Amino acid sequence: ADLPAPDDTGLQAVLHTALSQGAPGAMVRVDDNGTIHQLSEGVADRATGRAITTTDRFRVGSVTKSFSAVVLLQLVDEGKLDLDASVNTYLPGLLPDDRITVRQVMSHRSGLYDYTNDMFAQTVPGFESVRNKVFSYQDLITLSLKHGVTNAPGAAYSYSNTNFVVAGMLIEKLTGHSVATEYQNRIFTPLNLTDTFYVHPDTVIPGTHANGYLTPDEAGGALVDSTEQTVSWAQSAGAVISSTQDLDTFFSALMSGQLMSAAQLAQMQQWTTVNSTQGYGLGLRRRDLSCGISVYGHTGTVQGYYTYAFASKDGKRSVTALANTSNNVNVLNTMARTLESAFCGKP
Ligand SMILES: *C(=O)[C@@H](NC(=O)/C(=N\OC)c1csc(N)n1)[C@@H]1N=C(C(=O)O)C(=C)CS1
Repeated sequence: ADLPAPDDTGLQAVLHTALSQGAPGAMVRVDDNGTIHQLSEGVADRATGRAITTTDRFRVGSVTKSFSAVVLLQLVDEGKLDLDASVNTYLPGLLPDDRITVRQVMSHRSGLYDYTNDMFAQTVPGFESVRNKVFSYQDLITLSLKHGVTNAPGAAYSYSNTNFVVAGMLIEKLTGHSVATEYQNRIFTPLNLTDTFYVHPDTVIPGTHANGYLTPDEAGGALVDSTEQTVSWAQSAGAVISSTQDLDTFFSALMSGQLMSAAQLAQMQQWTTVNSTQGYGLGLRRRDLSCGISVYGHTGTVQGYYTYAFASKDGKRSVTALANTSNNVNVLNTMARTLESAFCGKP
């Protein structure tokens, strides 16, 4: 049915709170079926003092998985990929088990160890070690394969970045084009997303952007500017750059059925249980809100940025919130509240 009115004061309180908890800046945009809501507080660059705004560009991290999933599902629509075929069928000798399918990799049921557990054990030293490095898809898979699988094929949900590194490799193999070209042609261009880029391995964010600040592991540590990095450790799992308006457009288009066939969208929303209030389909998350409504989209965490991009079942209302800091669980939990205010409204 019709959603309650978004609560702008509640949203203001959420942003203000994230600022009191360590986030230099924070903002949220709500596209409510043609009526826009925009709020922001804090700075985009804590050194120069520039204010953050809802037009600022940022790194979306893991939200990138929805972009990748959309490309793969279109490939299914075209007859080039079968979700239930072995990953080894399309990429011979890649994985140690032929029973792991494309569907399992897309929904995090493959058992592949997540190599970031090795890279970022120590947050700051980990970021300094990989920020300027360029990795191939093979490099990452091989890092994952040094460890055994964590469960039998399809047996259980376990989030792993590796799954979407494999996703990127699949896209390039089946199409013969880089993933950048694929995103541009199938998603960016058609949707006219002018603030959305996949520039890997470039370290600059084009145009006006919010800088990201990595919180150190030690309490009271000085913030580290993490804005410029290759994001080569994530690639098809988390290197997309976008804006609130573009992510709002992308998720509203996805949910209203404009990015693929109805048959594939239903496949994408085939939920594996994550916990009591969350689900994961094919590169898509479901969050159950307190007022009894569910939102669809994805979260993203990459050094210096926390992103929440969700939309209603029909795509009529979409929301993108962003705080420019990471490795701060208080800011992470607080920002999730923009969802309650935006979709559930005034308590
Ligand atoms: C997506 O963004 C990805 N995030 C990471 O790999 C993380 N660090 O990257 C520098 C990360 C995981 S949780 C955290 N505080 N940092 C995946 N996305 C999430 C998410 O928070 O949305 C995960 C829970 C799994 S890893």
